[PDB]
Amino acid sequence: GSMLYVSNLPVGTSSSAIHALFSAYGNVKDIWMLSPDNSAIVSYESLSSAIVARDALHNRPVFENHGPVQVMLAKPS
Amino acid sequence: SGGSMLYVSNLPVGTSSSAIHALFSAYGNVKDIWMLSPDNSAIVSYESLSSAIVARDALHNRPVFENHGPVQVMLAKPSSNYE
Repeated sequence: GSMLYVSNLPVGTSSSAIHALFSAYGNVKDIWMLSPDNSAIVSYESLSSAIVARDALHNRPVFENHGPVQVMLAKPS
Repeated sequence: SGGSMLYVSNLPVGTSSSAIHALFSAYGNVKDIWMLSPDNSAIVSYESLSSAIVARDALHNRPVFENHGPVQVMLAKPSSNYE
């Protein structure tokens, strides 16, 4: 699989909202939210999905009233 | 599925994943490590919540590396699973 760290979300963003956003690019297996819900760890089934989602969403303001979201690839070891 | 995630930030520049395992293995069985290079951050997983809490308490806001300011460790909430 692959994994992403997503930050600069609006405070209070729901895991459901993250799932909907990231499900367009792959099969989301798990989401961990970080308090106060302005960042999240997103796990995908396929290696390719994190790369495609990052290309789609990184540095874009996908939420109203808020700046661009940051999407970082989590490099496994 | 399941398990606890720590988001670790303000690592010294050039900190490797092997160094991170060494540091976090003091508090339990590290399950996985991901590096957020080129940023000085990482993600550390433990299967046990109590290991993650103890690690977070021991390391958050602690200058654990020489000649470097305090490392940050944030425990994520329990995950949602979609499988």
